[PDB]
Amino acid sequence: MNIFEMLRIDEGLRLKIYKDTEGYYTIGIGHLLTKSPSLNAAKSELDKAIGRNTNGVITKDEAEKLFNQDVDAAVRGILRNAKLKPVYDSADAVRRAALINMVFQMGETGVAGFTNSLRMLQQKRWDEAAVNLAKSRWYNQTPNRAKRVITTFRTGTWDAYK
Ligand SMILES: [Cl-]
Ligand SMILES: [Cl-]
Repeated sequence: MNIFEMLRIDEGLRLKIYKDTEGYYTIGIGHLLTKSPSLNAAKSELDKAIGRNTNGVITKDEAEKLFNQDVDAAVRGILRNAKLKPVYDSADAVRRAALINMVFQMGETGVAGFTNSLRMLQQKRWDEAAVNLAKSRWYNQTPNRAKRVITTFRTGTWDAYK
């Protein structure tokens, strides 16, 4: 199992513009287009990301291509973050994956927010972290996804996703 297959599971794959759990215009494998309410704003951003006149519809390959960039960007965004980086370097491979997932979902910023959870992960206090991670709007809005991610942090294995 790796980050890609993990995020593909959590994010899905949709070839036509859609609105995410949050109501955001999305496409492909969890690619957020805009938080704007405008559909047009959406298709514009899409056209811009793809480099062609889409009419809100993309190919498989195109989704996978936005997918690689966005995983790249999430990683980059961890290794660039004074707060994240230390946690990520402290962790084992599986748990690095779980961190990336969160960062792909919620943004670097979003995650850098979890001060206490982070310190917890850094310390390798798995059970505690998991209960702190759980007291969050993230958990209460996307509980099954969240549970997947927290289990992964707890266990350091891919069970949740098998
Ligand atoms: Cl882009
Ligand atoms: Cl969920």
